[PDB]
Amino acid sequence: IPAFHPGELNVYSAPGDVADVSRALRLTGRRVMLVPTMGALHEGHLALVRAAKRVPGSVVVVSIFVNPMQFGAGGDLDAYPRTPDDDLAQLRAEGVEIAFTPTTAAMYPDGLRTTVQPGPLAAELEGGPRPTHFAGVLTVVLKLLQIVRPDRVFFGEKDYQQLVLIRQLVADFNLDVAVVGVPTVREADGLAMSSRNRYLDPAQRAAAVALSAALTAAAHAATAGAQAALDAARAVLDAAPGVAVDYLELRDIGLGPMPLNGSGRLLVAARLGTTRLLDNIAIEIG
Amino acid sequence: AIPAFHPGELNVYSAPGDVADVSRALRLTGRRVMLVPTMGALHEGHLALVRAAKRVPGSVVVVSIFVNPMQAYPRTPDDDLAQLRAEGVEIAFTPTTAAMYPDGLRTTVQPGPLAAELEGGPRPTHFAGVLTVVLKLLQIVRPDRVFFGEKDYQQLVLIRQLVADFNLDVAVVGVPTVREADGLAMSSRNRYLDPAQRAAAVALSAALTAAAHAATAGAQAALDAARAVLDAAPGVAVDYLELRDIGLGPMPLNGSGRLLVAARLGTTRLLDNIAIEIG
Ligand SMILES: CC(C)(C)[C@@H](O)C(=O)NS(=O)(=O)OC[C@H]1O[C@@H](n2cnc3c(N)ncnc32)[C@H](O)[C@@H]1O
Ligand SMILES: CC(C)(C)[C@@H](O)C(=O)NS(=O)(=O)OC[C@H]1O[C@@H](n2cnc3c(N)ncnc32)[C@H](O)[C@@H]1O
Repeated sequence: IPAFHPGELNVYSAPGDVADVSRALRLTGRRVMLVPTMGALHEGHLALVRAAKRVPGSVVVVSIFVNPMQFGAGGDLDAYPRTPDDDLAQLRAEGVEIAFTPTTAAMYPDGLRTTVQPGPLAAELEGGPRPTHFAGVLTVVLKLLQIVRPDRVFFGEKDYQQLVLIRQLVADFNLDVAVVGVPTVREADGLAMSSRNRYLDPAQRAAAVALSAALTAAAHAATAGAQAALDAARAVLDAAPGVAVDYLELRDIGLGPMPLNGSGRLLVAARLGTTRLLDNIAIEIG
Repeated sequence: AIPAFHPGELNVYSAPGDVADVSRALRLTGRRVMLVPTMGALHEGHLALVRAAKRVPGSVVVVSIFVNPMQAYPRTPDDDLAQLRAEGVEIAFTPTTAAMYPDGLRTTVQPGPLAAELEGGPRPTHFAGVLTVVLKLLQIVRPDRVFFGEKDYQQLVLIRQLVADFNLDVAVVGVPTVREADGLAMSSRNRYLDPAQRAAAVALSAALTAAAHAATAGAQAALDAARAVLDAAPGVAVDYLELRDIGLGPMPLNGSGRLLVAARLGTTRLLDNIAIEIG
């Protein structure tokens, strides 16, 4: 056990350090909350932090780790935004007591050896062109969960497929953690907050409102049925200058091997220049 | 409410949630939870693991009995439970397949490359099944220590890889192989051997022990000694005979290693392995 000062941000890099502190905290009755991130923190991440913080007796651990395993080769890893100074400043301002900032060597001392193989969902949507991406995500989240052993772990609805996959991980491996989904944080015009939004120039930023406009239009059109919802979204995306749609799909809420009934999720991915944006929304049919 | 637990009696649980709750409750009361994963049909080899678990001060012993479809096998539940009662084991965990896999096979563990080697030759998905079910059992029971036999050495090493790679907070304890009077490693498969096969089967252990003593003369002497012993036996189809380092990487020039053999006698496949010190 190393030093933990309450009411202050404590930064630990060694997995053993945070594990020891987490264990000590949990044994004195504090409930440990985990918020996994890759840093470059914005208000969307802070929504998860605040959700963690309101759990009574909670101590909040925010992990910051840009996980190489979930990146495909081709510059994405090097290009991921890194603003560590701002990140830690934001955590202090939010009254977070623990930041976990491990090294790549500490997380992957043996390279890729034992890993998590996700179910068939990982091959679809985001995983279509990136068939190893979610194995990266599930592997690192499993490790983080084992290191920190939180009572609850927090994920954004922003990455809805990721959230679904984490619930599968938790169910399928009998993990003793509650997964808390947190609603998507949006800019004033509807644009879902993302560390990638910084790559939109003013014109592309203008056009990007089309993703959330399309989804919200769909959600209201859905009283008229699925075809109406999808065609409303398509019309909006089609009206938008320089938006190239990768996919627009309406699925059951579990995204799994079940047909759409009363409750669905509409998911979109689109490119604005080289920037790929995602958004999704709850859809109720009829 | 925590499920009923009767100290000093064998308490049997089939629901994962029940064993999980009892385990958590017990650890809070100052017990150290010991897990011994098995597939039932228990013999003295399995009981050696039980006895290792039992001697830890403060122990409560959890023996799981579960035939993992992912990795007909003998099934004697009444008899198994009686053996555990006779050993003073307080918890048996006996889940159904549906309880262990309520959503079928979905998220699984993918082992590292060692899983494709040795036993993974004939059964390239076997260790994925093993690591998946062991990970689940570890998360359900959350033991302080988990016990595995040196009998399945490759399994044991792979479980150490699992634990290190996923940052699992459990100590893995390897338990020495229990052997019949002539050296044959104990296994439920031994009873399938006919008299001539059973007599020939002694060559696996004889070959390994000969090798371990021949090892003062170096690695090649150790291997040649083992091959000679196996070559003296009729009807023993050697699948592999390999000297590796203790983590089953390539054998160093000197130091500690493991010699592993597998062979087929008729339709029965037998395994054995032994510690080797080179020079
Ligand atoms: C292995 C990790 C799970 C750490 C990685 O894959 C990851 O997603 N990293 S992340 O830094 O991009 O996001 C961290 C968490 O913040 C969530 N998040 C992001 N933007 C928003 C938003 N606008 N509103 C609500 N929630 C949001 C996101 O869904 C995720 O759960
Ligand atoms: C997923 C499981 C780990 C439950 C499964 O793969 C398995 O190995 N099941 S098992 O019933 O075949 O073995 C249970 C345990 O007993 C151990 N074992 C068996 N025979 C001996 C022996 N003769 N001497 C010492 N130890 C022995 C074996 O290595 C394993 O750790």
